[PDB]
This record gives sequence, structure tokens and C-alpha cells, in this order.
Amino acid sequence: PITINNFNYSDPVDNKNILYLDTHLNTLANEPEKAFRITGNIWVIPDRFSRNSNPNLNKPPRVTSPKSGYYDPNYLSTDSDKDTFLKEIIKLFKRINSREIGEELIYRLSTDIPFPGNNNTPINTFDFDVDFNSVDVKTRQGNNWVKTGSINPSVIITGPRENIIDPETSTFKLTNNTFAAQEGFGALSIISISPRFMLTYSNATNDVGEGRFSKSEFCMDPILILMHELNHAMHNLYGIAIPNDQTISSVTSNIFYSQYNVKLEYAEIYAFGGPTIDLIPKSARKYFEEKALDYYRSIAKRLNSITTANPSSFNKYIGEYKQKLIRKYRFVVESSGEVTVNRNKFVELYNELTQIFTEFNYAKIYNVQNRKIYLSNVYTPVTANILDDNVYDIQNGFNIPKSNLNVLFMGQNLSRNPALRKVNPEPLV
Ligand SMILES: [Zn+2]
Repeated sequence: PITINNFNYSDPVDNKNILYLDTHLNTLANEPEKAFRITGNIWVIPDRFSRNSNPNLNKPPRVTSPKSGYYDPNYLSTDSDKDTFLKEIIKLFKRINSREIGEELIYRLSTDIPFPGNNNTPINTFDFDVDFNSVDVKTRQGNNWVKTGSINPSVIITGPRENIIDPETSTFKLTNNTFAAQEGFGALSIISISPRFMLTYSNATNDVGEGRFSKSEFCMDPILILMHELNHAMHNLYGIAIPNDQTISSVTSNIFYSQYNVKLEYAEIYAFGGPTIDLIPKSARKYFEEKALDYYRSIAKRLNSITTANPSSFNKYIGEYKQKLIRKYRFVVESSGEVTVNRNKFVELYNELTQIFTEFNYAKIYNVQNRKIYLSNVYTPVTANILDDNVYDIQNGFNIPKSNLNVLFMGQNLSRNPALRKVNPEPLV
């Protein structure tokens, strides 16, 4: 099985699970960032992250809303903050790992890798440095930092970007390329998030008997906030991500404003899952699945043509990676040795990735209260000291029996659990 590593932010670099990395993507970082290996190819860099030039973490001057936002330029600024964040992420992975589906989710994300290449990679080549799949490992000597090598994370979890309550997962590419995450190859994903900042709602999946009266507000369990993003990472890793331009015009209401229109991305619909998937026209769902199958066929063709690798040191390991990728995509190997795509196996895999590994399904499996739909109306966000086992533990999250909060999800009920507190109102927008 899989085990989650434990760390203190202050723990020494060991050139194995603790290193200093330069992703060449964080506009907030002027020097290498300390990183920790949660397990396998999943790493965490407990720092704020940004993709905007001349970044600013202060509340925006203009109007970016209705989108609910929380801005605090000092969140995660100190080493003390980073240590707490790091431990929160670790604890959440342990809870995710407590159920079989979560163990499988972590196993896949930490074991399978992006195909080494993109649309512009020659068919006979394995490129382990394509786009942003490899990150520099740096060490200090003197008053500077020098590259000593690189690693290939599959997923890097970082702290929030500008808006602390808008978790986001992304892949990156060079200007002249297209997104490999949408073309079968898959690519490295960066998840920017802070699970302890919980979204609140009243339109929930589990009936608690208040239908005819006043319904309680509940918080989202931090593991679902994180697992939701891990679903985007799954789509990105297996190269089946749906372009962000694929949407359905909808409405919802933020923490302040009233019902406003929004373009609901199909990527969000799949990450959430459940009946919501039906919002995507059946013909469109089939279209993207068939498109993915064609990209997979192209990958199988590449696997039958590999003769060189970049960097050259990987040439002697072409067979090893060919086998790893064959297992990832669940391809079949003919007696002749040719790699072929089995439709039955593909359909099963695609279904798993888009309809089984979903937030909606996790809520049922982990037995926690959760929003009924991705666009459930939200209220003021809440937070809690999730590192305190008297507040949140691995087995039951907030719904702890010892606290007498295990009945009807009372642990997640804002008016029944004093451990839950509204976030600072000042940073809210
Ligand atoms: Zn999402």
C-alpha cells in the first residue's frame, strides 16, 4: 500500500524527499522554493503561487466579482505558516488514503507519469524535459543557487494564488505548443489551494430532516476540496482534460451577490460528477471520449516507434518507460510486440476517470455532508484548526463520535460545531 511522508518545514534537505526547486513558473518566487515529497511523484511546495507578472496578493482595486474572494497578502508568508500548511496537506492525504478509492487516487497520481512529450515531439522520441514536466533542483553555495539536476513531479501542490478561496489546478506549455493534458500525453499539474478555507452551503446531498423548516449551513470537508482538485490532476495526467472553452451557460449566487450568470466548464462538471454530468449533451460527451481515444491511438503508435530519448541518458531506459506507459494507458501488447489500443479497456478507464473518481462519489464513500451540486449557493467561508484531533481527525473528519458530532453530520453543521469559525471578514470580497 501507500504511505504518506511526515515533515516539519524546518527538516533538512536530504536530496531525496526534501529539496529546493525552481519551477520557473512562480512569479512570486525570486529564489528556489523548498519542496517536500508527499509520496511517489506528488510534491508539495508550501508557498503562495502566482502566474501574473508583478504579482500582488492584496485585495483587488476593481471589480472581479461576483466571484467570491478572500485576500490576505500575509497568509503563508512566515515559515511558521508554511509548517502548518505543510502539515495540514499531509494530514489530509492520510485521511484521503484511509478509504480504498482515495488510496487508488493517490497511487495513480503518484505512480503513473505524463507521456514524455507533446504535439511537437518527434514520433520516435521520448522527451523528459518537454514544456514544464521537469523542474530544476538547486543547492546553495556562497550567496547564490546552482542547478544540480532535475526531477519530474506528476503533481505539485502549492499554497493559494491571489484569491485564497478559489483553488485552482493548471498545466503549462511553451508558447508555440498546445496543451498536452488535453491530448493523451498528459502533463505536470500544479494545484494551488488551502483546504482549511472551507466553502459553506445549505443545498446539500444528505437530507438531515430540515426540509420543512430552516435548513442548516454546512461546511465542505477539506478532503473533498482537495480531492476535487486531484480529479483535475487525474484528467491532466491521463491526457483527457476538456478545454476550458467547453462550457454551459448557468447561474449561481456567491457569498454576497444574487443569482448571476457563469460559464460552467465541462472540466468542472466531470471533477464534481454525479447527475450533473447529464448537463453535458450526450453527443458532446461521446465526442470528447472518442477524441481521447484517438489521442491514445496516436500514443500507441509512438510507443511502437521510440528510438531516441532526451536527455540522452534516458536512451538506455526506453524499454522501461515504454512498459510503464503501456501499463498507464492499459494498452495491449500483441504477440508480435506491437502496442495496440483495446477499446473495452479504454472505455472502462475513461469511465473511471470521469465518473467514478468524482467529488460527488467521494462524498458518499467517505460518508460526509457535501454540496448537492457544484454551483450550490454559498455563504460565508469558515475555517478550523484541522491539525487538532479534537476538531478534525483522519477517520471521521469533523464528525467525531467522542465530540458527539457524529449524528447527522453535526460536525460539519455551522450552528452545532463551535470549532468552525467564519473567516476574517476584512479579506473578503
Ligand atoms: Zn474544479
